[PDB]
Amino acid sequence: SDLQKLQRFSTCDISDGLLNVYNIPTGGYFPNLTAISPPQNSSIVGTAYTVLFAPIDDPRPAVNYIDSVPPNSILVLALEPHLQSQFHPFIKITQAMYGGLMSTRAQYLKSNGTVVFGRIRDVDEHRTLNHPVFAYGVGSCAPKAVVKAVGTNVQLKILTSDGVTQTICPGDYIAGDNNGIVRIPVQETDISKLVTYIEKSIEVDLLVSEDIKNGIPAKQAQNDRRSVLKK
Amino acid sequence: SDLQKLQRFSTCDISDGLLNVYNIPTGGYFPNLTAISPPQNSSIVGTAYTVLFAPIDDPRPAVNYIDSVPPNSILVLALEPHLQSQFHPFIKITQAMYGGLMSTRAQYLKSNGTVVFGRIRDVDEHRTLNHPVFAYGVGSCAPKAVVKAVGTNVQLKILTSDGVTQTICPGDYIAGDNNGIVRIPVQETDISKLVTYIEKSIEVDLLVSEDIKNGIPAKQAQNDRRSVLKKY
Amino acid sequence: SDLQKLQRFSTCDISDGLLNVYNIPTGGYFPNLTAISPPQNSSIVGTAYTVLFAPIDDPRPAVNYIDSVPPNSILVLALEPHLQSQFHPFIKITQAMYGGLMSTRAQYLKSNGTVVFGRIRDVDEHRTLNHPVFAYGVGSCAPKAVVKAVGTNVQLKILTSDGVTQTICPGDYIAGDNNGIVRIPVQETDISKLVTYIEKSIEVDLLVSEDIKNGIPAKQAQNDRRSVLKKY
Repeated sequence: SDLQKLQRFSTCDISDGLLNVYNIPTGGYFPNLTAISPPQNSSIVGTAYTVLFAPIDDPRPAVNYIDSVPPNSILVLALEPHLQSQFHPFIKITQAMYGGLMSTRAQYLKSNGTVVFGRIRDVDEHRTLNHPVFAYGVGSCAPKAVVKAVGTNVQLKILTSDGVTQTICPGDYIAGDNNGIVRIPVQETDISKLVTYIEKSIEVDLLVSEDIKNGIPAKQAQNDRRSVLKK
Repeated sequence: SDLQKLQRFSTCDISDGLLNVYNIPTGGYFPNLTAISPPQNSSIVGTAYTVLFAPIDDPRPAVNYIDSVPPNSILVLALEPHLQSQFHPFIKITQAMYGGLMSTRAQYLKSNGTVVFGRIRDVDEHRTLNHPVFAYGVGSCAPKAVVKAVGTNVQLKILTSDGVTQTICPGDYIAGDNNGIVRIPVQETDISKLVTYIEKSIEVDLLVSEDIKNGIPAKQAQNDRRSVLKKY
Repeated sequence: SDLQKLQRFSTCDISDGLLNVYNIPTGGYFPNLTAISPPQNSSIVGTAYTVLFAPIDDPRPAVNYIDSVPPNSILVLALEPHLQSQFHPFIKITQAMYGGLMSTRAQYLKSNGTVVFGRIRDVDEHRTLNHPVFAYGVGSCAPKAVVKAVGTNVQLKILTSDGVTQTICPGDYIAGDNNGIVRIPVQETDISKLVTYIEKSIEVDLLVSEDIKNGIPAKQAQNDRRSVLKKY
């Protein structure tokens, strides 16, 4: 399946596909997330189940997002953009928006992992569960007094640290590894074409590496990769 | 003692008490500190022994804070607010304010750990000593060209990344773990009431965890188990 | 050799020399770099082989920097200052500027490690190679759309988080460890004088550590043991 193929790729491989096939200059990268609870295996990949948090004074009612987390999803939480910043810590609240009971439930429902564009708490609990969680940072405090979830399966706008606000839609493919988080925009991407290119790119990259290990200069090795991938 | 009871709580549990018993919206959290030298147990707790630093040209004389660190303290160092920032690295100097010899002495004096709202140096020495140290970051250089300690057991004002300045008073309880640092204001707190609440809240959440692992939805479990907390 | 002598020192020991011998208030520290691919040994040292990156629209041609990395170098990459920031993430691009293939070639050439004033990609590849790399952060994306290398062995200017811009020249000595990165500016300092001082200072600080473990107050011990350093 789509997911299965993507699970074999690093986030770097996926960005090479997005950059070179779709001319996306950032390669679909969402920067400055840390794997607080790392995946056991190489990467996590899944379809985005998005959740939007707003100030508690917002007129929209609080929603229960966690109890409907889909199997094989990546659960993706974000704040209203006014509470985001272009500089670390990247959000303007000190409270966490997601803790260990949330990971417990998401794991029960067979989610592949969580990306929080904000803070998590109960660091050791996520790790003990072995539930993968990426976040900007950590907190000790529940969100009660400041924010609440107001939307699920909505578009998420993320103010990134290059000044550009990038978006994540429901059903987008999310991949995370030690290089961070990438998103494949499913509306706009022919997954077969992308996967085919990425597979070839991995083959060619491996040969650049082996060229170098065998004493061939990088310039020559990179030139030959370019020549191959051109076609 | 209450310190012994607090030692068994995570910082999240303590924040649950401060938020719910005292309506402290941030739950006493001081954000963005890293456990550069981590606790040997889960958490550290102690009474705040505060130390304020200022520019070297300030007329307040330099003080020797390290040699009077009390037993069972948490040693807490901060700069004046004008040297702090709401954005990482959270302070405007690159020099460290605290090194390996400092931990050696603080530990000798039986301090429970250090929190530096600034940079520390000699990372490997703190770690070899197993002396817990939380800080904003690290440096390589001593502070003497730029800042000095000018006060002990004074109020510390910490400009935090939500824009709000929070305070730490001498004798406040400070707790630290992998979630960061929380402070309990002791002048404004009935510690017994707070400890009792936190106990009950911990109990509730263990029960919720069990429920969720048994296939009960989180909302249902939380609403069922947490009802009892209102009367504490 | 100089590098062999420096290899025995922590970055803190080196900053002690730069601060005390040369009155360099920051001790040559370049702040906020993380050891994303940590050294196997305690520290890395080498002579700086510098690489400057600029926007792709810059009139200078892209260059091949990696195939000429010298043995025993530290490869140092930086952006033009206008692409830098005083706050994290310290650069204004999300793309990586250095990946796994570059460490592969640098390692082949016997470079001692890399410092990137920017983001690196292929985290696991550097680690698998056991090639030391310090950087501001990570990325997943190649730099093709945004920046290119435009010079080698040119001056680098680093806007640091205290607001001061500090420079790195080819042939400067670079040291890195868990405290971060320090640079010895060889055209402003005498290496033999610095090495001699540092060696003495390390001995002094050992004695202070042992004094503190004997119950001697730290500042007293410092003043006593460090008196010998005054003549230098």
